[PDB]
Amino acid sequence: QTRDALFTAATELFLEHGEGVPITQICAAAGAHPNQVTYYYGSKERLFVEVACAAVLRAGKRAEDDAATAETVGDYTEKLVGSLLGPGAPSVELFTSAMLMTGRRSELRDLITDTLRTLHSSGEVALIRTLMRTGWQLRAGIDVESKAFWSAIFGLVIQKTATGESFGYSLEEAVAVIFANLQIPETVRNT
Amino acid sequence: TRDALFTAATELFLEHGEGVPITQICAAAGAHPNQVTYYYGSKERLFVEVACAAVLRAGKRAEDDAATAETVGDYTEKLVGSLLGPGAPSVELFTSAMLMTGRRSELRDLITDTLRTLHSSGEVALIRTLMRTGWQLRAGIDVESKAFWSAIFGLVIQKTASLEEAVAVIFANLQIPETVRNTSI
Repeated sequence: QTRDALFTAATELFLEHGEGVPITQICAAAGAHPNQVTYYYGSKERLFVEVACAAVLRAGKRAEDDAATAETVGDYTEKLVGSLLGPGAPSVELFTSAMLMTGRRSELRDLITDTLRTLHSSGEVALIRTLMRTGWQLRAGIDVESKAFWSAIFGLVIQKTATGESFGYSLEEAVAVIFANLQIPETVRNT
Repeated sequence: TRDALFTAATELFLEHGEGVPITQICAAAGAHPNQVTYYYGSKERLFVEVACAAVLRAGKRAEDDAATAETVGDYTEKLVGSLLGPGAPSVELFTSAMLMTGRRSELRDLITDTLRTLHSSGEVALIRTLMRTGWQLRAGIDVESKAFWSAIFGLVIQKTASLEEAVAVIFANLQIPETVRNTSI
């Protein structure tokens, strides 16, 4: 309720400006008292990590969702990768910032690790299954193929944002690296 | 003694990340806080400079560590083993530096120069590794170098919260056949 008001304001402000957004500005945005932050989240860092985790989960589902809408397979893949690298990029990028700032606070590491396992499960059952059932051959076990897909996504988002989408990491170029990683036969793509 | 600063900042950054206070760096190096504005202009520019140097140092260490490999797959294990092992802190710092550029040209230009170095050296190591084998990479050498580094940055960041898995990732993304992996170098 105020929980939700905080979460939304936090989400918008963090996605735009990163972890340095003062709490008072989130609270001003939410119509919340700074006390509700400590009540609902225990700390700013914990709000930030939860926001970052929900953002990337929601980004991954949006990509999978937008990909399910249509055949073809080449097109499912373009849609899925194009979503994560384009409109979902600030969410992936926040979650990368979150993974970097959680050294050893176990609270907080557990949110990260749970989020990572879910992204990786999600990739086995959406992308990698979409490929296998339409003809594509695993090069490694399905778990590893999901992780190869996700760590590419993380590294492409990071370098794309740092380079300002150039020096080899424009949107088109980053999409093409995922295509080269998957090397999906033309016949499979046309399904 | 820019270098006292650079040295102290590199150890403290590597260990604790960008939040290390600049006085703490100045106390480790016996410099005065003025010296940082002098030689670097900002703490962030010093941070970015240190992280850029650290990751280059890590890549050179990785190539050193892999230079005695006997086979392509041996080579890859040592290369990756090094970036995700001894070099992981330096890679993690450079990945932090990439996320904080804040659109500042002085900072982006350091990052992009450094990425270009890594990637060009990656193209060169890739082709030099595979020379003997008569096996040809599946996509363009430039695309392969990006796929290597994107994997590496994306893996190192996770470990932060398995080398066998990491090597298998590189193997898959590149589709290097088993017999190529076993081919001598």
